[PDB]
Amino acid sequence: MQRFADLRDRKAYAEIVDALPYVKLMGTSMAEDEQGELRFELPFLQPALHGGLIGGFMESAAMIHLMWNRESLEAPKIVDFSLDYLRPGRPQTLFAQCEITKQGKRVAHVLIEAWQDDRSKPVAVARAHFLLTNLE
Amino acid sequence: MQRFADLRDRKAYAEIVDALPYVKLMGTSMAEDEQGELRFELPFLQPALHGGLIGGFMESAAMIHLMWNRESLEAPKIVDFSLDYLRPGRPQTLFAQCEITKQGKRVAHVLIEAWQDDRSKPVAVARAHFLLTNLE
Repeated sequence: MQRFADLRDRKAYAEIVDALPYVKLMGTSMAEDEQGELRFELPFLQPALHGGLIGGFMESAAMIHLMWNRESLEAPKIVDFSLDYLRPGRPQTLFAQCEITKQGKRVAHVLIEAWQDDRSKPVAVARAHFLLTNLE
Repeated sequence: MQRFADLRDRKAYAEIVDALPYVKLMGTSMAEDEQGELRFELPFLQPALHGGLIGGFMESAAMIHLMWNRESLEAPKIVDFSLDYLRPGRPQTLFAQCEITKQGKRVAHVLIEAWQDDRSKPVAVARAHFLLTNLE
């Protein structure tokens, strides 16, 4: 997975995901905002995903966010993941951004928010815990 | 989604999923056991899904289980979904089966267990709540 550290520094968003199944999951787009942690995009419309399920997307975003914000040693290990669907999705692109809440030496806690028009009224909010092997 | 009710009665497992992104998510297989609720299969090995993430799989299985066990009126709506990763996965095929716990008039509670060699020592267990429009 060395190519990762190589693709991060190169900001190769387009292909860094080309070879991960979240493009094979959706049409996720990916880039960075102003001083804000990594941000994701998905064309929430209908190539279609019925049921409006996004667990896979949310879960991988949280994983990617972690290894994008950390030492690309090995992929962190997920312990658990929870998701609440708050409101139906609209025919607008779906934005998502994660935040690392507590980050002890071996465990990182991630919060993922998915919204469209108002991040104050998110479409869904998720949370994930990962176990890390920080060589620190 | 009429074709669904048509594909259920026809037990067309192979293509019923051909047109849902959980084959585009993994190599999910699907069939039925003896008197036991629907059962799923995935070749848990590495076309690869690193991080061992399976949230998308688990979430869709629980959805599919619901509409397979219910009136194919419209797809049920998910409210929330939680997942715990209990043990690493082995180079064996991953089995998964859901069970409907409480099933009031408008809400169904689903439990999904994913295991390989011993369902007593599952790889992961999930839970999901759905809102239904049972015309009953």
